[PDB]
Amino acid sequence: MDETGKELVLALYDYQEKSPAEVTMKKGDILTLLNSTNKDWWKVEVNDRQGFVPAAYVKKLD
Repeated sequence: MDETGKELVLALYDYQEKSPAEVTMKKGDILTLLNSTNKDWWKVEVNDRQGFVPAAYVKKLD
């Protein structure tokens, strides 16, 4: 209804993208979940950058 996926996830830990395919996120922020069907790298949209983050770093608000 806005992008390919929502679900909402909560950043537990602060994450600095180590690659341009990753995203920089600060814990406490609520991100949009674009992909959670991947076992390792989830896709989230934060600020204006929608890329990958570690599944173990974000929590399901869903």
